[PDB]
Amino acid sequence: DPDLEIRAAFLEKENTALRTEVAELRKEVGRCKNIVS
Amino acid sequence: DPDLEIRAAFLEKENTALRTEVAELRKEVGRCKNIVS
Repeated sequence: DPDLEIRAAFLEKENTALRTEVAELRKEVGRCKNIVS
Repeated sequence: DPDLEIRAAFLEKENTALRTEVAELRKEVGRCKNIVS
């Protein structure tokens, strides 16, 4: 019964945070991929 | 009106998929961080 209205909202905030973390990590790997070639 | 039951579920699948992408990305960075030191 954990209020979907909330649950979903929570998931949204998590997801956006995640998509972000992935952004920064890709950037990081880009720099690494560059260092290598 | 986009059925929260659904929307939440969808977000969960997305979220897990993301957590995963982040996993692999971390691993990739570790390999890089190692190559550097």
